[PDB]
Amino acid sequence: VKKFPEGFLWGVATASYQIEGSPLADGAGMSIWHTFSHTPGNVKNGDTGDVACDHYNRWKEDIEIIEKLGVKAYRFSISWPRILPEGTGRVNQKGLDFYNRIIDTLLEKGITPFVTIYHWDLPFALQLKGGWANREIADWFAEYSRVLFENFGDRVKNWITLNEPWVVAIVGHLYGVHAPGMRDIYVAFRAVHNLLRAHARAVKVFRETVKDGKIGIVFNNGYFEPASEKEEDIRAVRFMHQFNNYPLFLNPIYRGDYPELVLEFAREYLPENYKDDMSEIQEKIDFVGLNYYSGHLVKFDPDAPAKVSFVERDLPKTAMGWEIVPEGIYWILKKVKEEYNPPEVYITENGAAFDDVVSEDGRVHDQNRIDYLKAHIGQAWKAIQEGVPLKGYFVWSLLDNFEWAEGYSKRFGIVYVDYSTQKRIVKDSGYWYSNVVKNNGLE
Ligand SMILES: N=[N+]=NCCCCNC(=O)[C@@H]1[C@H]2[C@H](O)[C@@H](O)[C@H](O)[C@@H](CO)[C@@H]12
Ligand SMILES: [Cl-]
Ligand SMILES: [Cl-]
Repeated sequence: VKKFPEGFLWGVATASYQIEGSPLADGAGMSIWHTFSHTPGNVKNGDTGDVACDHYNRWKEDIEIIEKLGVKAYRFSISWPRILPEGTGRVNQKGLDFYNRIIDTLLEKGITPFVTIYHWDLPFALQLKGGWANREIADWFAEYSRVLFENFGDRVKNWITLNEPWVVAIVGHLYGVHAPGMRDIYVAFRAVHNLLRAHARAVKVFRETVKDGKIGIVFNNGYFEPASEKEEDIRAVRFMHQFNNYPLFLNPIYRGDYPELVLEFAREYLPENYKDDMSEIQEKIDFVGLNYYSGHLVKFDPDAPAKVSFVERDLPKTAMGWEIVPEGIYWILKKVKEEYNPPEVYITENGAAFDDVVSEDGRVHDQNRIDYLKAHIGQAWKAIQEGVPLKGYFVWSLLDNFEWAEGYSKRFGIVYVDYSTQKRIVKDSGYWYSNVVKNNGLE
């Protein structure tokens, strides 16, 4: 038996573009994901978020799935261009009406909402003016954040500013694989900096607008291990963890500068007087959300950019090709405790894509996702026993959804979605997870 502490929060998560559909309904502006996904070559099979799971219409059913399973929290995101179609200015009252209903229904069913302000659907109008690359995004971001705090902050007490600013900056502006689809390292390191400026302004504004709330920020994390015991590979790891994981952002938030290795690689790519913004950046946060999926073996390589390369291993992998290493989640949780000692941590997303099929019985037998989930939950349990202040754990995702540049070829849900019909079927992992929730852990 591995029983979690009293009042531990068991959650599921989603993001707005991945599940809602109806991106230009009821007054909404275009986002950078509507434009990107409508560009040929960007997304496998030419999928887009145009219909998705049609949550825009099916929300009440989907809430009803959460309640029926007895899951107690629900992290979802808010689409900025549904709220402000031009990014700033006139409010789209029908965008508010969409989220108010959701939120009211969660509250009447006893489900604690956790709201992500930004999970990648930047308004297109703001992209035309530089998007994340423009220092003025901090002000666009605060204006937008305040509309949300003012309209929902009476009922929503648990807030996340950014989902995975590493991904927004680096995948969106250096690799060019996510919206806005750009490949320029100098812009990329501007976006990193500006996401920090933006976060910190929203938290400021949070303190002036919400009573009795908590506000945090979410980071992607991988478990980097070294390829040999060479000090060069052990240093490859130190760089990967500083660059790709939470420190890239927590060194500034808790220390007042970028991490050391990061600065060795990149000082030239960051704005001139970047350090002048650091004081404002240390606006006090209430928690750290960690997202965790996979592990990577890493070596020093001088040919490679940033002098590091990945090394394939023969471990089980998911449909994404992600090596499954459940002790990574224990390690990231001990390390964030040891490094920056935040007063509260959540696991804001953990889960896995496998090629789910429906059987002749009309069920989805996904023991592969149960195995994955059990091993990670057991590992998180162990981190709590060792003193990590882990307050909750959210499964990515409630529903099969639009998996970014992968389209609908990758199914991460605990609820199967037939896209022909929009039928929801609860997977075996959904039923399992429901009993984890009931028993407050593993049995
Ligand atoms: N090198 N490197 N890092 C690249 C991998 C970073 C992890 N982030 C993501 O892929 C997105 C994040 C998002 O919250 C969610 O909307 C996505 O559905 C999941 C993907 O299943 C994860
Ligand atoms: Cl528009
Ligand atoms: Cl600028």
